[PDB]
Amino acid sequence: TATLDRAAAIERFRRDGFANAGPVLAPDAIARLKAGAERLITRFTDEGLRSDDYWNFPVEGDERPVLYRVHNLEKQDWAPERDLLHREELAQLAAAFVDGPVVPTAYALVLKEPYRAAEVPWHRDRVNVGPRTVCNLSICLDDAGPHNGCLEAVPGSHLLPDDAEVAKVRATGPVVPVPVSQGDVVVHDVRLVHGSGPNANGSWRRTIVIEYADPAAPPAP
Ligand code: NI
Repeated sequence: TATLDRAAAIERFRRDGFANAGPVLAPDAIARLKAGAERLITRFTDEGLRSDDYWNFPVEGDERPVLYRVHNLEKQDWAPERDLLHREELAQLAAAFVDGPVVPTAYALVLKEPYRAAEVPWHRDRVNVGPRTVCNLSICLDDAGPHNGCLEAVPGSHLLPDDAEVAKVRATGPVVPVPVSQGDVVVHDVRLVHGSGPNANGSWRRTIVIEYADPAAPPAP
């Protein structure tokens, strides 16, 4: 029953604030991104690198800390795979969804370690811009679903006023997960109320999040 429907996906972005747009880059490109990502991750996990851009929380006792983000991803040492961040299809996808020219404003690798991943608390990425003005492209380097720690969102919430309290919005709902296959690109409005659950299961969830913005938009506060 599956389909590929870019126009409907843009419509769902406009209406619900998020959409899975399916594959954007050739599978081989996704594969290299994944490899680059893992090389970034193993430095933390296996070789013991600790830096400001490697966001982690500590666990009680024996455990090594849990890595959940690599910040400033475009600055990190992982050329030549890093160059793939700047494939033209990505910004063109974002420009289409948001219906105007865009410039990337932030690059991150977000991560669910196997077994130990925490949730990401509900939030809105930005509210100092109008709806359909700044979006995040989530390039999924893994299969992700509900009990894996995939993205969850409240449909329509990107349209709520700036002063909307995220907790009343989450408690209201509805809350809908966003299942993805490796290669999928999810695009969501920065105003969207969204989070992700914990990863208690044994798989990674690795995602490259790039923020694209109307160049006339004020910067992140
Ligand atoms: Ni977010």
